[PDB]
Amino acid sequence: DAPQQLQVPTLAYDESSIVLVWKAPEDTRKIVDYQIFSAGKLLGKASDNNDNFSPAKPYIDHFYVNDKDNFQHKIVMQNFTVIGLKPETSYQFTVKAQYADGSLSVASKPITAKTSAKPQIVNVRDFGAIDDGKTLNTKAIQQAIDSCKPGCRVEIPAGTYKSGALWLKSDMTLNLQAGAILLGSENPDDYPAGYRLYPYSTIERPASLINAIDPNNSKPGTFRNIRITGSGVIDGNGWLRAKTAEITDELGRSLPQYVASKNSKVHEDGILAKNQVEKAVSDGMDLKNAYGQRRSSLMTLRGVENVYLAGFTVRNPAFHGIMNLENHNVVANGLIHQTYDANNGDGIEFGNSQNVMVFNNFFDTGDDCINFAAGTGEKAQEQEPMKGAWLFNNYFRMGHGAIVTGSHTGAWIEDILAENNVMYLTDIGLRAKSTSTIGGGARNVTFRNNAMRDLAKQVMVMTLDYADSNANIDYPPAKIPAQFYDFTLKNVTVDNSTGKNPSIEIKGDTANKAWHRLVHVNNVQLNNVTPTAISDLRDSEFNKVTFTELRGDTPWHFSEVKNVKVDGKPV
Ligand SMILES: O=C(O)[C@H]1O[C@H](O[C@@H]2[C@H](O)[C@@H](O)[C@@H](O)O[C@@H]2C(=O)O)[C@H](O)[C@@H](O)[C@H]1O
Ligand code: NI
Ligand code: NI
Ligand code: NI
Ligand code: NI
Repeated sequence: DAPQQLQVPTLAYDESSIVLVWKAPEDTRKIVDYQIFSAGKLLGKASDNNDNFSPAKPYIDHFYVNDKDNFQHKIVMQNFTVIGLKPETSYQFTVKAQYADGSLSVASKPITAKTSAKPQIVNVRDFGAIDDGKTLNTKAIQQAIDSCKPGCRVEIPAGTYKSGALWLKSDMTLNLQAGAILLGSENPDDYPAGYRLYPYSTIERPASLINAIDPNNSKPGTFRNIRITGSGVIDGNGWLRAKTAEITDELGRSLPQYVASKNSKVHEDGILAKNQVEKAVSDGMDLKNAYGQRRSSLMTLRGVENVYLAGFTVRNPAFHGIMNLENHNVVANGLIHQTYDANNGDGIEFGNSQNVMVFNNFFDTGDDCINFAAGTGEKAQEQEPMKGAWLFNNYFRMGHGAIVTGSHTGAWIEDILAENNVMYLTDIGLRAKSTSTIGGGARNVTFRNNAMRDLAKQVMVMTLDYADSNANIDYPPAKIPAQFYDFTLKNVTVDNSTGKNPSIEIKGDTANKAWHRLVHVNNVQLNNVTPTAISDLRDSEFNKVTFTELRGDTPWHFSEVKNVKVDGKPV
């Protein structure tokens, strides 16, 4: 049976290279690889291609080095990067599944894809940007982006260029080259007023280091075709290093460690974050709000139609990492997030966005690795639901949760597929959080074909915390309350969870009609984890969930359930 949906991810192409992706099926037990052909001639194998181009892949391979007795689910590759092409040329492509026994499947349906024309190179050094400093390069870099024809590529060569908020525009690529560091200014003045998160958000936030923000409007299409690429670094300049400032990782590579702070300690821990909180407070804000709203995130792209992020490293954000607000057709390919343990420094936020994709990423983050947000309370539907996410071939290291949906569940989070990922040391695999006042919820979320080791807290959580009035709400409360339903956990193995809360933990408020429903759990193996705690669940089943070395006497703990089923045999 042929591979489905070979495709080029949005803007995932160049004058000399094209990126291909495709669907792997639910059951990959017999598929050990995929092979890629242009005009019926072999280009190579997905596995070996990923060894060359994916930053996640050496980590994914090493993950299995420990794995005797073959306990861990073996993921398959779903991407292949075709390089060494010529400008403006059409190429045809097919993909075949390769099986354990050496045989291939029938070829996929073909795709034709054309490279782009060689772009107008614009170098920021030609506008007076210089690696020192203290040359603040905001003006040079902005000058370079301003002087940009549609289809340009702005280059930031090797060197450390301090800069304040920059403002991107449609039909461009910003390329950070090997050895380039875009360093955030620590001056709160270089980040002028930026955006409000939601239409009903009352506190204005400053600009991020990199922006695509229309001063008036969030509507998808406000910008179009924005690309940020290259193996260079974006450094937010937010925080001091931790007591132990660098660790050696499991591949023996060096990881930066950023201090873990709070609102009352930012005066000690921050750099950009110190200065922005101090400025906000002298201007009249209390600390709580100054810390929560007034630190610059690393990147905020809003209203963009077609985004492509690739190759770059993220370090040291003053607030959040990468933010996508009201975007369509976003792709994140092979980013390296090194922001542990920057307070609220999540890897990528997806907010009221549609059709998004993250693959080949390395995540080591101060907060959630991938977060999905859809607004909060009654006013939420003024905006699109967060609809359509595909998260594959990533390596999650530390962070508050690999896949997080999201607490902000207002306009609905939906159609989310997380497959063929590896998690090592992450807090949680799948984290679904809301309250009854936020409303909305998450639905049609699939978490499958993932392998996980040494989770710090839990395998899956779905909490729903009913409030209500009990009036403490910053937005209008929700009339129709929040709910999680239609969640699938399938073909997932966890070895070790070193926390103490339940391995699988579902909690609503059934007293107050707040329950989760339609949870389908199939073929999961959990070694050395605590027992489950599942309350307020309906119409759900748990089949072939095997607990070995359980840290407790019995795996299954059920209160307040209706119509579930273990194996399937019932309560
Ligand atoms: O307010 C924001 O900018 C964010 O709110 C929600 O995240 C909260 C934290 O800022 C986040 O880093 C982590 O601690 O979780 C929090 C929560 O969910 O309550 C959204 O989930 C974020 O995407 C963002 O909008
Ligand atoms: Ni090792
Ligand atoms: Ni640093
Ligand atoms: Ni953290
Ligand atoms: Ni948190």
